[PDB]
Amino acid sequence: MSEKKVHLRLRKELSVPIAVVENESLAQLSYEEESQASLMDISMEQQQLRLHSHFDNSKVFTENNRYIVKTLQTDYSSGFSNDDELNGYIDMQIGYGLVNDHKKVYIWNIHSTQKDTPYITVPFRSDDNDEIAVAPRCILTFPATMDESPLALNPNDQDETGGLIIIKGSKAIYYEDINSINNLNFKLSEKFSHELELPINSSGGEKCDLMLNCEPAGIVLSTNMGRIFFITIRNSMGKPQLKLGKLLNKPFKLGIWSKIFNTNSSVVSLRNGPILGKGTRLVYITTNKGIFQTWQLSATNSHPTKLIDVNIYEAILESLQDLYPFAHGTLKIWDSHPLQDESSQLFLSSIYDSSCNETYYILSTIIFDSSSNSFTIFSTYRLNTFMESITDTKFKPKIFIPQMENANDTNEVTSILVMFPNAVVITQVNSKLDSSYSMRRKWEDIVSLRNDIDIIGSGYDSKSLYVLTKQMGVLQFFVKENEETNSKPEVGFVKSHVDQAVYFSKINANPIDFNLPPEISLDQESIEHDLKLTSEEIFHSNGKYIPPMLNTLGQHLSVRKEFFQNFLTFVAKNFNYKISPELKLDLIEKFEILNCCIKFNSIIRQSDVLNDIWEKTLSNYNLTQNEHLTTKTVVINSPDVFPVIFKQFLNHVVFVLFPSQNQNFKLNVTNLINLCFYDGILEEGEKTIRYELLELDPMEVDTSKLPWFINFDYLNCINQCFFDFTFACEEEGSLDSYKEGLLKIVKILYYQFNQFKIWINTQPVKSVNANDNFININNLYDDNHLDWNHVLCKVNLKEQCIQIAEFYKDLSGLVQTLQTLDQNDSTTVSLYETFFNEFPKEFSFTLFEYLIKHKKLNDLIFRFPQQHDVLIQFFQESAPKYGHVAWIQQILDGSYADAMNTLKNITVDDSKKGESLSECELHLNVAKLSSLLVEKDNLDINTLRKIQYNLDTIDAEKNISNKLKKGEVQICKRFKNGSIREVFNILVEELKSTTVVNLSDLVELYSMLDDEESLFIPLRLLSVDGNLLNFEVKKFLNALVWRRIVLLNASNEGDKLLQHIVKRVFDEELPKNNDFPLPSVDLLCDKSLLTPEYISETYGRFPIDQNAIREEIYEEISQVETLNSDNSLEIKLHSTIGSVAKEKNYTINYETNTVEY
Repeated sequence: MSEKKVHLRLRKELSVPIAVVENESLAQLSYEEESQASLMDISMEQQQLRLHSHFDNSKVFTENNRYIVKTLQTDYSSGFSNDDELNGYIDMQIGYGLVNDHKKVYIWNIHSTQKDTPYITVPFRSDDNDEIAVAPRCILTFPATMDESPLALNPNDQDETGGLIIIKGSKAIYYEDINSINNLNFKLSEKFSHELELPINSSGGEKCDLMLNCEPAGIVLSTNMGRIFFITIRNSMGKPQLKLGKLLNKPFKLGIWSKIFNTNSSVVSLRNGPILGKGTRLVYITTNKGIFQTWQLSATNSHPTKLIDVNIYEAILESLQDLYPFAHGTLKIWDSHPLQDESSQLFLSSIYDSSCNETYYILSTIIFDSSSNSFTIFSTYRLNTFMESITDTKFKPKIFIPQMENANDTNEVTSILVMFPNAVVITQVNSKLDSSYSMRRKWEDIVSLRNDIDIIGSGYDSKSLYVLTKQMGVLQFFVKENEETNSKPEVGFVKSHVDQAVYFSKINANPIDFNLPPEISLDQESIEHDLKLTSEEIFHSNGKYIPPMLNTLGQHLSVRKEFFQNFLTFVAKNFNYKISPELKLDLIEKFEILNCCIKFNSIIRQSDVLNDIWEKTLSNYNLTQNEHLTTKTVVINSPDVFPVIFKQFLNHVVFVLFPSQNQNFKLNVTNLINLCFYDGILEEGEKTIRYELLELDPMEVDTSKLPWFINFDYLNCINQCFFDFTFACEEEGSLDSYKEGLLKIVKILYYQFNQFKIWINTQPVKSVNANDNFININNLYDDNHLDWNHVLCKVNLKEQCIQIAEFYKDLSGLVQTLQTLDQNDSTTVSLYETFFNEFPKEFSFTLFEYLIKHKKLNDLIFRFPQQHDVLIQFFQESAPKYGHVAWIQQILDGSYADAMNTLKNITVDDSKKGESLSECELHLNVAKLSSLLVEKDNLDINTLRKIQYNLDTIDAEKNISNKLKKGEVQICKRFKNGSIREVFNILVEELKSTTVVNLSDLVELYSMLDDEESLFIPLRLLSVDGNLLNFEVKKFLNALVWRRIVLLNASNEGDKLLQHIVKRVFDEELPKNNDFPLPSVDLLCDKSLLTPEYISETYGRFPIDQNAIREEIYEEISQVETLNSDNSLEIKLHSTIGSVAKEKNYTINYETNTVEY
């Protein structure tokens, strides 16, 4: 974050005051906003017809191929009195809905217009109380008169209903009329009511739990104590006559099993099956014991028959307990609801698996066989929409099925709804009675309800479930044409949610939720496949509510933004790391380019003459796609690389701009550059920082990918444009005014190049050398960046150079900027110290280089006393760089070490010494004198000595050279003439010709033939220094000279040769140096030393023999051997050597003459 962000902040403050530009692009810019708005208006229209399959005061909140969820044209907000219990019940068999509270009961048409829809109110009695602080129970009864039910082609009543039955305390009051009830005194109203005392209280703890109409046969009601009262409430054909039919609750009466069972346990489900006619209805009884009874009610039947009387409580435990204990713990049967086949029931129960800590809700489809009280469990399905236990008895989850009874074979699958206080689960089952289809792995999707708006009641018919909510009234949860089984395929759970997020959160003010975090983990790849299918749907406008454009390419883009926003929020939040890094970044990269693209189109067209030329280049682009007709789909939706058709032209516009200006045309082009860049860069910039905690910052790249707006081509057009603008603006000295414009071009250029270096290095080494392309990126940056910084310093964006320097590296610039600023500002001292902490070699070393050049020697030593240790590194340079004035400064500072190393480079330059003779001699003097001024600061005292030595060295060189030129080299001893000369002559002549100096020729010539004035130094050197070379080396060389010396005295009779070499070494104390022998008989020892370095390779070049010269030497060693068997050689050595040893007092070991060491 750091670097980039801070730099930005500085950018705005400096640049923004002082800047005037001109340009007219206004006409097209405002016009594009209207036609972009109008595309979206046209597109918005086309969504309203398709989304909504009922819009009036109804408002469809989502739509799929298996359900449609919409509010009806009523709400249950307004005109009601909010009280502790809102109890709703929805009656679908009459069509009209009922909701009651503590003080009033409201019976309304629920398919009527307005939310201030007419509610038919009946105030309760103030004579019976049950408005105490609990709602009385109210339910409607079926009409059955006036042609067995009111005509509904004629508008008879608002609510075409029967009576209303109200239980207030312990008294059941049947009003047959809902509109003859006096709304003043209710003792009048009582005369047309029949009243009956129930032996329970509906405000006690024995309350009515459910009322269930099983008309025309009567009514069955349960309490929460397990007391079941069958009351037929009328004679038939209205007319009140509550008469207690029979108690169906008993303590499992009669002997020997009323003392073993009790049926005084609560029944959790009573449900209607079909009305067969003439007061017969099928009725299903499910208890928490998990006994199912199917009861036939009689009024045309001979006797009540129970068809099925089978247990299921312990049958779940013959497959979920016969292996693993995942049906262990609680098993509470909550509800049952009949399927389309009515001999089969679906059971809603839950288990708590404490081993996995999950709660599996279990749909067990059980097919019952009545002819022997049997069951077959057909399928079992786990809900995984909840894995935690709801144990609430104020809110029992219920299954609702809008089952068919009409045709069963309309659809091969029956929608099951699982009602929860915070969800409507919509799943799917199957029924074909075949052993070739899976009974598990079905489709489940989840439409979540917010927790403040909840279900107070419900009703269903045969295709749609009607759910009555708190303030949103009656929502019809329409089951439509769902896909039966797996044979008939569909979409997916993951897939579905993505469509919810994007498309259907457009419609607002609902209890319907549209962004859902995973409730159930699934692998990344499945999840990534669906996010990609949706992301192309938006992106090429092949959507399910996205039209591909009904205006131009430009107009198009605006609508997509609005869809892109919804998706983006959802993906980022919910699926953060349920996808890959590349995948997340791709989805943002298409949005970012898109925002830039809307602005882009809005602005590009500008003046009328430039608009036309925009079209012309654009027509050319389409025809290189293959064929043309003007406008392809490539330019319709965004390729993510939109400036690539106008761009070369714009670059060229800049190119013609600098040589020939056209006055107002300087400002006009500048403003255009400014505008686009501002728009584009701002968008881009800010989208990445959302994506700070979705991987990446704006100073990083990923390993496979960098952004798609960073590419060489863009950068080349931009970098080329700057320099032409700056010359023209400088020349006029209107430069200042464009200061904003100049900064923006450079900042984006730097940044893009820096992120590119980071990407380039995340590619293998082999690949870096395989691409010239990466190098061409690097060249484009490196030659031009120094110059960029310099232009910013002119327009007083020096502070900005500082930012540039930090973030992008440009440490030379950093030194320049900072020396302009005074230490008088407290912040300036600190600017240095901070960049020192951030860079301890890179900023300091370059800073030291800078200073030596800029003659700022006082600042180098004393102003930055804490980078000293790096400053010793600097001294170790071969030369610091500042020419031949550099070394001088270094002698002067007590920083001599840097200079000795410098002076070496001085003495090989023919332009620093060798200008002329006089100046040359002078320079040599100055170097010597400077050496004399070495103190103890730097121990260059040894070098001092070498500088002094050096004129004597040149003389030694020249000395020997002249001799060799005049045939100074002597003929080789070997034979009449020396072979070396045949080489020596050749080297002299070439150098005797007036031609160019041949360096090689002088080196070879110098050593090869040896002054006899220089033979003494080899003998001196081996005495003092020669034990370091190895005795055996030293002995060998010393023996060589000795051989020759003893090869002359033996030849004749006059010795005196022997002592001169012996006594000679005593003058300079050579024996005292130790291990130095005198001239003596070489013998065997000399021979052993001779053989190993036998080749001498000196004769190797020569064509004949090569080693033989060694054999000839062997012959020489042996001549000494032959003379020491004479022992007339020995007499000469002893007498000679010993005479000298009486003035020089040495001890002579005679017989092979050595000095005792």
